[PDB]
Parts: sequence; structure tokens; C-alpha cells
Amino acid sequence: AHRTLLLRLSDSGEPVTSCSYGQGVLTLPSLPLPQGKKLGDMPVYTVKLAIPAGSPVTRDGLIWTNCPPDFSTQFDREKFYKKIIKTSFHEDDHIDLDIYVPGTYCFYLSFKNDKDELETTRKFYFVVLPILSVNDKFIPLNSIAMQSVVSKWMGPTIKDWEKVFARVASKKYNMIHFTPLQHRGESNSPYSIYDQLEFDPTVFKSEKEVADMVERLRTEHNILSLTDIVFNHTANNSQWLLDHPEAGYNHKTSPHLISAIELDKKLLDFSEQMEALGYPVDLKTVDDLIKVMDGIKEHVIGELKLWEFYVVDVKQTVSELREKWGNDNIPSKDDSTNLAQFVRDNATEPGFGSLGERGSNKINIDKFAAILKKLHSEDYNNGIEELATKILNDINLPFYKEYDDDINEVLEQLFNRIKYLRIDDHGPKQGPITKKLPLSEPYFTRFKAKDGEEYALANNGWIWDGNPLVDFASSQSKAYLRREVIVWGDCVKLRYGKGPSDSPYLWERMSKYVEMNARIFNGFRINNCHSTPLHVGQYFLDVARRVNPNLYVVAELFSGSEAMDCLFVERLGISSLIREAMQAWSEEELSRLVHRHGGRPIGSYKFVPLDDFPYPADVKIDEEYCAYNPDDHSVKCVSEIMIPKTLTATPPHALFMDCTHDNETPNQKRTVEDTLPNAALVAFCSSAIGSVYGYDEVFPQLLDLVQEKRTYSCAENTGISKVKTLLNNMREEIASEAVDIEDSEMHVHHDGQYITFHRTNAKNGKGWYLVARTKFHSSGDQMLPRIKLSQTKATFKAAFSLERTGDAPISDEIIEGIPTKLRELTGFDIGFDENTKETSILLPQDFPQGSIVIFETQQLGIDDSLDHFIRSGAIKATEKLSLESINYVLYRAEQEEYDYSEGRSGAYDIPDYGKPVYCGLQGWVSILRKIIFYNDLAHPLSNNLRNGHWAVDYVVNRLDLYKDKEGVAEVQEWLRSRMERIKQLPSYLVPSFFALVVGIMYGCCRLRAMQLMSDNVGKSTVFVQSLAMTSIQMVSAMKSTSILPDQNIAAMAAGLPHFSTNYMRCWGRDVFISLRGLLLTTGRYEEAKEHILAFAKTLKHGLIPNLLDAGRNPRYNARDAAWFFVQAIQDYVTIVPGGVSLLQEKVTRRFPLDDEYIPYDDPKAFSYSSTIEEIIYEILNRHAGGIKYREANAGPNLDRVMKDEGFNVEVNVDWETGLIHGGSQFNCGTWMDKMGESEKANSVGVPGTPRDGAAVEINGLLKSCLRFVLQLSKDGKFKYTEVTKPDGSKISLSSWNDLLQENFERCFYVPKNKEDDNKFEIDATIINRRGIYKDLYRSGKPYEDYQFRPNFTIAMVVAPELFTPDYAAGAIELADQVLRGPVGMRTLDPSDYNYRPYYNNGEDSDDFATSKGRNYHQGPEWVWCYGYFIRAYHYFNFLTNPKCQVEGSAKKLKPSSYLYRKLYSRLLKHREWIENSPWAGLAELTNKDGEVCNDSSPTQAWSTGCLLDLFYDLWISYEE
Repeated sequence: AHRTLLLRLSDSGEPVTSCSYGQGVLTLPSLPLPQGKKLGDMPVYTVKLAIPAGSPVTRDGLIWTNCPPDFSTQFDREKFYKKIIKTSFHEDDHIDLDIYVPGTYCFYLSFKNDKDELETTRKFYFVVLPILSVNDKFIPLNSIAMQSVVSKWMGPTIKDWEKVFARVASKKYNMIHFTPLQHRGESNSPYSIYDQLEFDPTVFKSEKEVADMVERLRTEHNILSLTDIVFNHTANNSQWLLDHPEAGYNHKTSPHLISAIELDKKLLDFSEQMEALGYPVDLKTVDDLIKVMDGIKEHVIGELKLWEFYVVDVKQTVSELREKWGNDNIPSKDDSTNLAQFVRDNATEPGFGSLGERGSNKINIDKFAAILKKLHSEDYNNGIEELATKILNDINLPFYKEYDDDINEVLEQLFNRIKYLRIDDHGPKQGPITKKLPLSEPYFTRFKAKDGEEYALANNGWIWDGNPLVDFASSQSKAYLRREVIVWGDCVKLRYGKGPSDSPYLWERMSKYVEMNARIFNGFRINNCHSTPLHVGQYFLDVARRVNPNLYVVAELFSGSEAMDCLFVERLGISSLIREAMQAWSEEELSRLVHRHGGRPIGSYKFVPLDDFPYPADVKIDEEYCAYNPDDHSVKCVSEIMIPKTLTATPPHALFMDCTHDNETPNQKRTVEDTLPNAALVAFCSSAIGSVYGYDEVFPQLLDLVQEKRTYSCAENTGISKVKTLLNNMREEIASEAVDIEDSEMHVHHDGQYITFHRTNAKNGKGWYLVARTKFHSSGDQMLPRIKLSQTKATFKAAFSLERTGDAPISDEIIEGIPTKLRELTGFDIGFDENTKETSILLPQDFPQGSIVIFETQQLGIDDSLDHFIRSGAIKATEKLSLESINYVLYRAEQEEYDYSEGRSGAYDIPDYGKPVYCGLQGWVSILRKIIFYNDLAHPLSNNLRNGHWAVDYVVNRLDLYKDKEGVAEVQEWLRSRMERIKQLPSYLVPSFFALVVGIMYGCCRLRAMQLMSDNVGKSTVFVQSLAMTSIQMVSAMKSTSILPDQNIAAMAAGLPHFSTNYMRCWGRDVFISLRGLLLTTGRYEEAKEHILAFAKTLKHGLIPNLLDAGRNPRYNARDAAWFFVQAIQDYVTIVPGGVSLLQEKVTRRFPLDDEYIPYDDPKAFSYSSTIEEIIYEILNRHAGGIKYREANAGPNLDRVMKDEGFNVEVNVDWETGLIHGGSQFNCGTWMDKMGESEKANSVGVPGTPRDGAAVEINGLLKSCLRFVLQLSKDGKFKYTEVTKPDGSKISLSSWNDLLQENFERCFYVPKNKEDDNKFEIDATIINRRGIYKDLYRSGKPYEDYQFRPNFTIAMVVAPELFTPDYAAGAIELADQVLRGPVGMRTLDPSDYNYRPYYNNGEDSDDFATSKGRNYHQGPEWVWCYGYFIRAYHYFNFLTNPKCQVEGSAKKLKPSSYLYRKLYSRLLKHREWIENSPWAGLAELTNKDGEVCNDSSPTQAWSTGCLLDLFYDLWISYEE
């Protein structure tokens, strides 16, 4: 059915962590194959790789992976396959990795660098666990009970072994771990193997014998099997070690140990001659042990040549010097020792500073002459002897000090270990000399080979602390020399190299040894895996997995850190890590160990796709979460939306051993009674568990793996066997339903000698409660407090006490255990309050140390059908939503909610935190995303969610205000029914289920939006869809305002929250700048029409107003609005199908045509009907014919700081140029309309940026309007070409169009060369940078004409014909370098003297430029200008730079990856902003260089709509 996981990658190809579970590994969940199918019938898993659109990796990017393409292909580690990344700037690309067989797979990405070079990412591994079945019943990996048994002590025959099998089968273990079942060596240690390719001839002969015994275990006792595999060493007496001695580190293969060889055999030569030498041998004399090796200083050290291994032979070099004296970096005595080291780095020969031969380090005498020729006496006798001798002696000064530090560690390590082995340090074991025991532990197992030579391999062991990853036998280490090796004489080196080329027979023999056990057993076990080299373990485990595809791997892995552990688990394919419960020194350490492997906290948050995922409109869905069948064994999606289960790093699985075959007995470390609680605490952990044989049967002491020959007793059902039968059988009931990490929860408590373990299943509410009194020591009576479980019922399951009945039987042929009584306990009182639904549990006074009690518990209100009810129905509930109604479910600012609630409601106040930014689900999701990611159950929202049901009912009771709107009623009922069911749960579970219901409904709403919008939005990246959701944030119906004076309908707000209510909401300039991005790009055609019709009614003076008071008394101080309005009409007709129908739409006009007064009530309002066709011409003709007025109701009651002359602004056209002028020095007719008001700074009524005269945007939009109506008349959709002049003259629209074409660039452009200043009208006394397009033509203050501002880019976008390309490309490149901030566009050139980029509206200081906000447009970085900027930056770079073009499919020149990369880099700060903002949008304004402006509006309509304009450009022109 559906076995697909989603693996999202970053912009650098790295996998993204959906949750923070800690340092982990991309492990895929162990699940049964679909019923009936077997390996190969279908992909076991499919990893969906998600690559971000436009990321640098997509540039000629390839997905490499070592995953076989099909089941027929064998797995090769280093054979990677190619996958083509489908590059797009809008849509992410998904690439499936079909996996047919378990193993270790990895992937990396190759792409074209920014340097046009090739680059590669890291290799990223993910493991697919094996499928463990016994007959035809699936064994989940975390339900494994492993009994580790040792072959030596199981008996003589196979039938004597099957007696042990029947005993562990009664204890209901399902896996047996075999110590190496092979031929042992001269020590009978199970880990020193004679020949790895034959089994113990005492027990088995052929492979068939051991293989049939294993298959008998599977069939008769339902028990699987695995074995220890030894890679690091072999026995010291192997007949194949005589044939192939190069398999170990010898003087040929590893020459550096030659010095260590001659020191080890300098002790096997002294330990035998230890009568007269070292005369007091076994005399236990601490005050004479000095003398014991004070003579060794001369017995070995003095007889080892002062060690020429380091030191250059001084006189044998002067001999070699005189021998061959005939054949500008030179120092002198002035660099005393640099002269010496000059030879060390310029005159030494291949192999210096290198341990190997006795005379390995030497000198190059043939070029020593050429160097010494450019020196002193060209004749040796003259004292060059002593000179070179000192030069050489100076060279050997560091080697001598390297020697003294070496020797000190050689003997300091000796007189410290000699003590412990024999002398009573803490563990005594005396002994003088022999061959069984010597003086020095053997360091180099020596023998004679079949080639006749006397070889010298060595043993292996473990240094105390030494990277536990380096080879002490390798040349990098000096441990065998300085005697820093704790050796095992039983075992001998195994020298693997960089591959099979360094030791061919060793790699070939271990290959057939590994695959021999892989044919038989279900898996392996690797002791000291951290010491086996990585490339060695990877190869042989891959060979094993080719034989046994379901190979289960256990490893005792204690590397340097958790990261190194995860890397080994990643690459090797380890399926389980060994944890030892006996390592806990105290009760607190045991509860902490139990805490790590117990599970997740109770009431943990559940993952959900939120506002960080793409929501493709064309997505498959489980309409009622019902397309699942239990026999399919599919991994389930989170909700009705079929976004597959996420693949995230999880901690490597664990196999918790209450006691291994290497650690001491409970009897030894603690007491015998601790065997019962220590095993119960381990068995309650949500992982794999195991135990050594004898732990359950309470053997007295740890069995010596080397010496002991006694056999396991046949005494059945001793000690814990009865309890382990109960525990293992209980875990078999649980294993059927528990699946993933979010599905098993835990609470663990430690109170003195008691440890509480509460195991809970998060799906059904079932659980187990374990009370375990530990017996680390007999430490007096201790009473445990009353146990209180909230909203839970408890049931007694079982209870036991373990008591010691005397000491252990002493025998010489059986290993018998300490007698133990197993008494069942009673007295536990379980009280249940039928009101508070609280269960109390009291322990009885007869509960001695070493006892346990188990309860079956069930959380109230939870059943198996809860998860289905919460995850279903939400899509059908959103079926009737609309792009308007979604605004009331997801957003609504607090002021927006007061509008509907008359100021009673508002946003929920989270105590100790505050209120969510929106009232709807977005306000919750913005807070919940970080909470779920970190499982922050301590967050104030998490605390409040379990403290009461207030937030639960707040989500449902809000929608009573908007119940009548489309689809809101059914959305509320879904929330009502689900939240009602949630309140019936225990309090501590409410937060997890609250965030689950909210996220599910939020996802269904966000998907509903993408479906209602157009394809370009509904198929794009998260960033584009996040931008598009701002359209829903701003378009809402209100009560206190609207866009129509008669009705309350949807109205685009300027920004939230401060531009949302009353007249502060609608602004004509803001509406029509954002109309194309928020409404046309998204597909809201009918809503964009309503806004055009609404403002068309409010035309006066031939001008569209900025401040719209819903069409009653609007403010007409906007010289910009009318041209953004007539441009939006052009954008409407260009995009909307059948958009020319808008021109003949008839709006009821309002204030009379003759620029009359204010009669909203007088019947002269609903009077002269006007079509959009005549409204456009009414604007074009009224500007040309001349306008002269003073604002209606002029006086303070409109602008109480504007001056008397400021109220009479006006406008007309200079017909020698054809462009529009207007404004004055007391004006603010443009978008930079900050009016001063500071009385302490003396600026009341002074505008900060009046833009009088020819504005670039107005003239650019005018040219766009003229070009629009000209082609419109060509198609018979515009009747008019006559334009009246104040006198009465007439000019055709084409002539006015050509006038700007001939004169616009002439007036505004400032040429780079001083030569052509005589053509572009420039007074060079007032100029700053050339190559710039002007900001204003003939303004009041002429220096404001030649200022670098982002406004000229509006003209470049709407009227590109006005620009010669080379001038426009160079001018916008300067803006990229000078005026472009990270998110906003600098409103004024930083090099200017008026540049103040910090905006503070409350400043009272006496600064004329900064006080009370005059800076508003003189430095601050605005985000919407960035949209118009990057739109033209894309356009003119695409036309100018040849690097920005590449071949177009079917011959249509498209942009290049070079340009897409430059566009993508400039939007990263925007995608970051909308990602990490409580308001899901972009700010209106930003202080200098990205600094947050507190006074800026957090989400603005035209800040995002201008970015959506860019994406629509790239889509509508290329993506066809």
C-alpha cells in the first residue's frame, strides 16, 4: 500500500530534523512486510527526498545513492547511481529512493558551484532494519529477549545443550546469543579461535550439525540465534598462521614495532635467567621491589645500545662524511638551532623521525656536500668533525629528550602493573616465574613459519584511554614500545590494512568465516566493535547481509562520544547497542539508566505538518482516514492529508542487559536479592532486553571465561525463571500494537531505595506500573509514600519477593546457584475515588528489599478509536470554506476581533507568556511549532493547557462571531466535537492532543486555500505559499469599515494590526500596489474587481484617494494613487480571462463631476453612472486639461499640522516634455508622505520628503497607461483619442505617448560620462552619483532631484520602453550595491548628508531631521520597493548580461542558472523573515541593515504582494 517516508533536505543537501530526539540515526521503523509478500515483491520502503526549489544544490544537481535500482541488483558500497534533480524556482522536486532489502544505504549530492566548478556534499546514511520472524509470527525488534549462553559450560553433547535450550524456553526468551561456537586455542578462551572456518570438533563436525541445532531452536522452542564474531584477533597457535604470517603485524608488514620486538624478547630472555639475576623474585618486599628492577636498568636498558632507533649515529656519520667528501636557505651559528634543524628538513633522507630499523634515520651524504659547500672549511679535518658532531648532537637533542620521556613511561608502566598482578594492591594473585606465568606479560607471540624464518607477530588488547579508535599496532601509536598495552596472550593480532591488498589471505579467510555463520544464524554480536576499524567492519557486515539479508547486529559500542556511536551505527548497519544495567553504582544511576531507555515522557507532543510544509493542491487524501488495512502493514500519515510519515534522526536502538557474561554477579557487586528488581526495571524499558545464563539462576560469582570447566546445572525453575516467564509473556502482549517512538511513553521516579516505573501506550491508554525496591545494600527499613495516579484505574497483576536461603553449593563439575525463595506478596490496597477519578496505591509493610509488584493500569477517556476520531473528518469540515472565510479561522488580529465583538473578546491571554499574535489557529501554530519540536512540556502554554480547559474552549467559542460565514459553522462543529472529546482525557494529556487537533485543522485550512487559489501558488514552495497566505490575512469583512459605503464586504487591509480597523484599514495607494500580487497572482479575480469598482466610485479632481473612509468623505491628497489605480486596471485586464469586461462595468459615482462639495446624504450622490472606460479617460484627460483646487473641508480638522498653503496642491503637464508635475514645499502627494510635527525640533508642518514636480513613478505609470489605452483602441475597446489642453488645444494619445518616449530619459537620466551632460539637462553643481536615474525633475530643492532612491524602479517595471537597456542595467546595478538592504530597500542614498536610517516616531529631541518620525523616507529600508527592485533587476539583467540567458526549450530564450542564483540569494532574508516571525508575513519597514524597527508594522500587504509580483513574472513568462 503506502510505505513511504519523507526526507526533506536543506539548501545544502543536509537532511532536516523534524524533531529533536537527540543525537541519532536515520533509522526506518521495523515493520512486517505486507502480508503474503516477501523480499523483492515490492519496495520495502520508499524514501522521498525533498529538495528546495532554487537552492544552490539544484544547479546542475544530481542525487547520488548506493541503493540498488531493483531487487535483482546486488548491493555495492561504492557503486553510486545518478538521479536528476528537476530544477525550478517555484516548485520543489521529489526524488524517490526505492529500497528492496535491509542494509546500510547513503546518498550525497553533486552540483555546479558558484565558481562554475563541481562540488559534493557529505555522505548521509540511513539504515533499514532487518525483519525478524521465527516461524510465521513477526518479532518486533523492541520485543527481543536474548539469553547469552557459553558453549564451554553447556555440556559435552548437543543433547546436553538442548537441556539448556528447554530451560531458557520455559523462561520465554526468544533469542539465544552464542559465545563463539568455534575451535578454541591454547587457552580455551572462547574469543581466541584456532581456526575460524571449523566449529568445535568436540561438539559439532559439519556445518549441518550446528545449522540443524539452530533450526531446531526456531521450530521447537521458537528461539532465534546469533553469535559473537571476532575481527580483531585470533588464537596464538593457528596452523594457518604458520602458512600466512603476514596476516598480522610483523617486522616486515609493520616495521615500526621492531624496537618493541627486541624489548619484549629482552624480557623472555631475562625472566628465565632470573635466579642470580633479580635474586629476590617472589619476595613480597615493597621497599625492595625498587631493587628488583633497579638492576633491570642495567639488565635490559643499558644493554639496548642507548637506542640508535632515534639518535643519528654521530661518529658513523663523520665516518660516512669523510667517506664521501667528494662529489640560499643556508643559516649559520647566528641561528644556533635553526642551523641544526635546517639539515633535519633539507638534508635528511627518505624515512626520518621514523621508528623501524635500528639505523632507520640517517643523512644524505651526496647532497650534504653541496649544502656544506656553501658553508665553511671545504676540508674535513679542520674541525668539521667537532662542528658536524655538534650539528648532529644538536639534531639529536629532541630525539634524546624523546627517548627519556619514552623510557620513563616504559618502566613506570612496569613497576605499577607488576604490583597489581601479584602484590596485594587490591586484587592479589602471586607468582614468581615459569612458562605459565612470567615476569612480563607477553607482547609479541613469536614462532617459526613454514618459510623457515623466525617471525614475530604480537597480541592485542586495550590501552587505558587512547581515542578507542586507533590501532596501537599501527605506526601512529607507540604503545607496544612504551609498554602501554594490556595484552591478551590468548589472542594474536589481526592486521587488516586499507583493504584486501595489505593482507589478502586474512580478508579472504574472514570473508568465508563471516558468511559461514551468516548462512546459519539470524545475526551477529560484535564485542569491542569500537576497536574494529570502520572499513573492516563495513565490508564483512555487507558480505554477511548478502548471505542473510535479515542479519541482526548487536554491538558493545563505547566510542568517544554519542556522535561517534551514531556514525558507527550509521555506516556499519548496527541494529542494537548493548547497555549494561550492572554498571549503575547506586540506585540513582540505575533510575537514570532506566530513564534513558524507558521511552518518552507521559503526555508528549505529537508531530504534525504545520506552516513549514508545502500544501500541493493536487494531493491525494484519506478523506476519512480510512485507506488503511492492518494486513498491509503500511506506515500511516499524520492526518487526512497524505503528507507521508517523516524520516527523522532517532537514537540508536538498545538491547538492555540486566547482566552480561563479563560483569560481576548481583551477589558480588550488590546482593542476590537485587536480581529480582534489577531485572524487572530492565524488562519495563521500551527496548530489547537480555540476560546472561546464571543471573536468573542466581549463580554466586562471575564465571571465568578462561579457566572454568564446570557445566550448567539442570536445576529447573530456580530464582527469577518464574518471574522472567511473566515479564517476557507480558512483553509479548504489548509487542502487538506498539510501533514508533511517539507511541510509548514513560514516567520514572526514584525515592531512596525504591524505583517507580510507569509504562504507558500513547494510543490506547493501557499501561503497567512497577514498584521495585532495590537491594544494593541492606540499609534499614524505608516506607514509600502513597502513589497517586490521576484519571486512571489500576489492577493488581503480580508481586514477588526474593529471599536468600543460605550460601551456594560447592561442587567441581556443576555450576549451581544460591538457594532462593520466591514468595508471592499481598496487601496492596488500590483505592479509587469515583469523583476525582484518582487511584491511590498503598504498599504493605511486608515488602522487603528485593521485591517487586506490577499493576495493570488504564488511563480514563482513552480507547483505541480516539486516534481515528481526532484524525478524521477535518477535510470534509473545510469543504465549504472560502478564501475570505479562512481569514476568520486562521488569523484575525486582536483589534480585528474587537471589531466583531464590540471590544469584549480579543486574543486568549496565556499566563506568564502573553497573547498569540492572531486569534485564529495561526496564532497557536506560530507558538506550537517550537513547542512540539522541543517537546517543551514546561512552556507556559503547555502548563495552562493542562491546568484547565480555557484555551480548549477559546478555540471553539471564537467562531460564534463568524458562524454565519461560509464553511465556518462546519469547521467550528469539528473543533467542538474534537475538543469536547479531548477534555474527557487526563489533564496531562490535554496539551499534546490540543496541539494535534489545532495542527490538523490548520493543515486542512491551509490546503483548502491552495486549492482555491491558482496553480502557480498551489504547486510552489513553502516560501511562495507562505507569501500567498498573506492575501488571506489582509482580505476580511469588517463591521466598522469596508470598501463600499452601503455594505460591509471584504476589504484588503494595509497591514496588521495597526491598519485594520475604521479608516486606518483601506488605503488606495496600498490597495492597488498589492492588488496584482495578493489578488491576481493568487487568482482572487472577483475580489480584485470589487476593489477596483469600489475606488472608482470615489473619484474627484481626476484623482483616486489614498485614505478611503469606505467611500464616505475620502481624503484626496494622493497624487500617486490614481496611477497605481490605472495600472492595476491594466494588470487586471492583462491577467484575468475576459478582463476587458471590466472596462464596461458601471459603478455608481459619488462626489459630483465638477469637483463639488461633500454631499454623502444629498440625493446628488447616487447620480451619474460611470463606466471604467470613461473613468480611465477621465483621469488621463483631467490631468492634461489642468486641475486646480484646494482640498475639500480644508482646515485643521483634516490635517492638524499641514500649513494653510499646503492644502492647495495641484498638478499639470509640461508639454515641452510631456510629463506630469505637481506639489509644493508644503506637500506630501507621493508615497513618501511623512509630514513633520515636532515642536521641540521646529518642524511642525514641514514635510520630510515632499516630491514636487515630475515624479518618476507617476510618469512611468503614465507611460504605462498611455501604452495601455493605445493598444486598447487598436482592438476596439477604448473610444477616446482626444485630449484637451487648458487653452483648448488637442493632442492625440499617441503623441502624448511619443512625447514621453522622446523626453522621459532625457530629463531624468544622469550620464556616467561628463561628456554628454549637454543633452540630459544637468546642473553638475548639484549632483551626487552619475549613471543614475533621477528621483524628481525640477523639484523645489534641486538637490532632491539628483538623489538615489528606489522610486525610479517602479517606472522601469511598468514602462520599460522608456529606458535604453545599458543605462537601465548599470543604474539598477548601483541600486543593488548601494540601496539594497537585506529585506528592505533604502529610501535614500547612505552617502547623502540627509541620510538618517533609524525611524522613531516618539522621539521628542530637537533634531530637525529625526524628531517625531521625519526620517520615515530618508534611510529606512522598505520591503515593497524591494519587490519592484528585484522585478526590474531580473528584467534588465536578463536583457543586458549575456551570462543571464540560456537556451530555451523550443527556442525561447529563458534565464540562466547564473541569474536564478542571483535572484535566489536576494530572497533568503525574506524567506527567513516570514519563517521566524510571529506574524506570518513580512514587515512594512526595517531600520538600517536589517535592524528591526519596533514602529514598523509587522505584516504589510504591499510588502509581500510585491514579492509575489516577482514570482508571477517568472511563472507566466517561462513555466509553460
